[PDB]
Amino acid sequence: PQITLWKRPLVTIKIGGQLKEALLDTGADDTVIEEMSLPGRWKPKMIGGIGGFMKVRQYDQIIIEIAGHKAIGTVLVGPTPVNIIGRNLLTQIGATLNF
Amino acid sequence: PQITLWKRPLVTIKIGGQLKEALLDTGADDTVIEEMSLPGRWKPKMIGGIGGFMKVRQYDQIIIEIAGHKAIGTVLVGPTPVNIIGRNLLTQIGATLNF
Ligand SMILES: CC(C)CN(C[C@@H](O)[C@H](Cc1ccccc1)NC(=O)O[C@H]1CO[C@H]2OCC[C@H]21)S(=O)(=O)c1ccc(N)cc1
Ligand SMILES: [Cl-]
Ligand SMILES: [Cl-]
Ligand SMILES: [Cl-]
Repeated sequence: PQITLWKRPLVTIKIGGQLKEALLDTGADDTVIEEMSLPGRWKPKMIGGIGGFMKVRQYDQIIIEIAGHKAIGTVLVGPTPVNIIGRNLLTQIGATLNF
Repeated sequence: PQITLWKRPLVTIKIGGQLKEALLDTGADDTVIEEMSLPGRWKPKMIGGIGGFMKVRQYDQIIIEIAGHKAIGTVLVGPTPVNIIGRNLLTQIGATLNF
């Protein structure tokens, strides 16, 4: 698809068996999802942005379906106000910015 | 161009006669640049990011070149960790997300 940017670029994702809405975010290095359980090991991380930093849990090798396209990678989980699909998974679905 | 996302999508911008680096950020509603002098009056604005809220100065109808494309629109100025080009100006340069 081609997604214009008049509105926030939100898509449906499936993660951990759950359907969620998420923002396709070229400014995010990594994917950050609201608090939820994920299987396996995790380690703490701090991510910084507008407003300062947020503490998250980093889960590796998590499969996400993003608008119907499967991808695997690191997912950070924390009290983000918006689910964000970052570059680490955008690359995997072949996403590009075009102008 | 067609910009892939294996690295940060950084571009050169020109604002107030100065060249700066900025991140093309589809997850940003607004364009936010580090402290600098701009002409005219400004208005208050609060934006919310990953670490919480941030006060900024809102300047309207500012001339800015983004990767060689001319835009004229709102620029928020504040203590952001990186200059970010948000959807308000990405739409002006005709940018879309594609996969
Ligand atoms: C600021 C960027 C360098 C990094 N951010 C991604 C960015 O797209 C956020 C993504 C975002 C979006 C909504 C809420 C929190 C974070 N947008 C953002 O802060 O935009 C602000 C300016 O326009 C406004 O519109 C959205 C809030 C305002 S971030 O959310 O802090 C972040 C940083 C690191 C990772 N791995 C993941 C996300
Ligand atoms: Cl990854
Ligand atoms: Cl590629
Ligand atoms: Cl604008």
